[PDB]
Amino acid sequence: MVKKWECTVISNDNKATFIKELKLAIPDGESVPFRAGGYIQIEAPAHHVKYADFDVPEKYRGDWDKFNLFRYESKVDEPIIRAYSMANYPEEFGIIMLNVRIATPPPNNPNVPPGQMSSYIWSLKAGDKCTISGPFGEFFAKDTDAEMVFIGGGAGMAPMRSHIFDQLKRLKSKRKMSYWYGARSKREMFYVEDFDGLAAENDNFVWHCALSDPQPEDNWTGYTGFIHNVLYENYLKDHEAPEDCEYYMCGPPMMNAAVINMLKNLGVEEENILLDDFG
Ligand SMILES: Cc1cc2nc3c(=O)[nH]c(=O)nc-3n(C[C@H](O)[C@H](O)[C@H](O)COP(=O)(O)OP(=O)(O)OC[C@H]3O[C@@H](n4cnc5c(N)ncnc54)[C@H](O)[C@@H]3O)c2cc1C
Ligand SMILES: NC(=O)C1=CN([C@@H]2O[C@H](COP(=O)(O)OP(=O)(O)OC[C@H]3O[C@@H](n4cnc5c(N)ncnc54)[C@H](O)[C@@H]3O)[C@@H](O)[C@H]2O)C=CC1
Ligand SMILES: NC(=O)C1=CN([C@@H]2O[C@H](COP(=O)(O)OP(=O)(O)OC[C@H]3O[C@@H](n4cnc5c(N)ncnc54)[C@H](O)[C@@H]3O)[C@@H](O)[C@H]2O)C=CC1
Ligand code: NA
Ligand code: NA
Repeated sequence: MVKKWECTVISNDNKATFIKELKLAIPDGESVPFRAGGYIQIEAPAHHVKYADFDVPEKYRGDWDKFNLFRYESKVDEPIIRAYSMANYPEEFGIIMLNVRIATPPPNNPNVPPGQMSSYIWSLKAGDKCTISGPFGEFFAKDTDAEMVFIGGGAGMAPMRSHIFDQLKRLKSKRKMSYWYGARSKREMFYVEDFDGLAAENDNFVWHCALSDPQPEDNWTGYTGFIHNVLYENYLKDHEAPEDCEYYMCGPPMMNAAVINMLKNLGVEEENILLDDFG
């Protein structure tokens, strides 16, 4: 049942301004027996970390400097635990990959404490230990032949990647599949080579990214605006049977609400709407 692993951090690089990909090596090269969409728990001891010690690459530091985010510190005097979704799929053996947003204090409340566990995770470097437990889960794919529409935003990426690779690689699915991902700007995109490669290799999979706040330096000529509107205008509006698809979503609360509203207005039933709310 519930097992615990004292893992070793392989890498903990930024994938976006405010997202790190934590890669963990499982002891003895064993694999966590998880399902795509599932999660583990990370636990951490009492500790004290400083944002100034974070490894944030130059290309991502712009908004860190703009909003003086390196000011922050997190002192935690009790053990803590949190859930994080796997970004790897089950046959990426011997590892656990996470996509962790740094939960800074809100702008209108800049002096409340920073997020406890995400600050701790962003402190980790290669060779550090990280204890996880699980696996757990409920955000699982349905076992049908229905067309799948995956809708991700921001820091909701991880279960989308896990799901999509699980279908196309482990299950060798022939189901029609698409992924619609909303990012603020081009530097906030990630897993581009992974999804481009899957799309190129699988005639039943395509993906699209929309930028809601494209930046002058992005030279962006792709889709813009909120991902739900892009998905509607460029695919679902013309679809002959949107109610016949299964929708799997993980994104900001406002994205989830806009998506659900749009789908219900197309006649999609709740049975066909699955989402993972991180709380
Ligand atoms: C099943 C599941 C899967 C998940 N998967 C992911 C995932 O893939 N990636 C991911 O990034 N997260 C994921 N989460 C969320 C994750 O578990 C944490 O909730 C998240 O990392 C924030 O926790 P934290 O300890 O860093 O912040 P907390 O310490 O819980 O704080 C949250 C926020 O509250 C703010 N805050 C603190 N005090 C105050 C105050 N007085 N007034 C106002 N605001 C205040 C903090 O600054 C911070 O912004 C998942 C959650 C679940 C349940
Ligand atoms: N940890 C995170 O996920 C953070 C995300 N951001 C996001 O970056 C974008 C910044 O937009 P820009 O066009 O560059 O500038 P801007 O000044 O126009 O940003 C607009 C909003 O950024 C918000 N913001 C969110 N987190 C903030 C933080 N920690 N400190 C200060 N302001 C914060 C403020 O409410 C402001 O209203 C916003 O989308 C903001 O939400 C910014 C800071 C941290
Ligand atoms: N599954 C969950 O519960 C998740 C929750 N979040 C939370 O959502 C907030 C924003 O997270 P970020 O990763 O910085 O996202 P973000 O601010 O970078 O937004 C990501 C994408 O979401 C869509 N979106 C954002 N605001 C929207 C709105 N008002 N209407 C419609 N679509 C919108 C856009 O397509 C945007 O590109 C944070 O508080 C984060 O904790 C984020 C991701 C997943
Ligand atoms: Na990026
Ligand atoms: Na394709």
